[PDB]
Amino acid sequence: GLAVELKQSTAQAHEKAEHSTFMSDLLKGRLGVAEFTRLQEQAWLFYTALEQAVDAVRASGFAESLLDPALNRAEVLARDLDKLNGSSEWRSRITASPAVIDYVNRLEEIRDNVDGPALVAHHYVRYLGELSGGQVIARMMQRHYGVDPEALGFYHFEGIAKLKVYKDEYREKLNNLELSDEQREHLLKEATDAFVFNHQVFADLGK
Ligand code: HEM
Ligand code: NA
Repeated sequence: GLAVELKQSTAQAHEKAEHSTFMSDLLKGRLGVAEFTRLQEQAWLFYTALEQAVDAVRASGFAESLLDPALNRAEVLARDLDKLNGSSEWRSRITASPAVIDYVNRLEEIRDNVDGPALVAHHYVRYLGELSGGQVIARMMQRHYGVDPEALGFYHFEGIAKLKVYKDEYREKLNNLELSDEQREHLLKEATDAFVFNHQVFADLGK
């Protein structure tokens, strides 16, 4: 089933992602709110690009049940960032890192070419990752740095009653998505590429 193959084909990359210098330092309480904020600003840029690609691919009729609009993060993130930065000025001030530029370019390609299987891979990497682990990151931002949970709405999914039931449903949706052999190989390749993009974002953030 595709869910298991996605997990297994990216397991090594997931492990590298848990041990990136920036993300490891952040979660162990060795950085600070400033660094968490920089993370969230870059995330806002790529979630914005991701959600345009989602919208396009959903509109095309591909993977519609998987592409649940309750997952959308960009607007919630912007409200977090308003709280973290003290105003809405950051929107006009932030600049994409080179890795974020590259990720945003790929997401815009996926959007404009309506690359459904690519989009689903990036959807899995982002949303199932935040569904799974985002609770932990949020708890640690609060515990290590005193971030108010009002600035942690990104890690809370309001439209989702029960996360464990949700993740099971999501995996089952992956398992039922009708794909040609070539579309499936592309989806799996793209999931690897999504982690590499993520790894380069964290790399830039630690530099
Ligand atoms: C930032 C880059 C990360 C990405 C893109 C990401 C992505 C993912 C994905 C896609 C899954 C689902 C695996 C599956 O069941 O198919 C997952 C699970 C998980 N993630 Fe990550 N992850 C990242 C970082 C982290 C970090 C730093 C931690 C440690 C706090 C973490 C903790 C976990 C744990 C414990 C699970 C197991 C399932 C669960 O907790 O419900 N992740 N992640
Ligand atoms: Na291209």
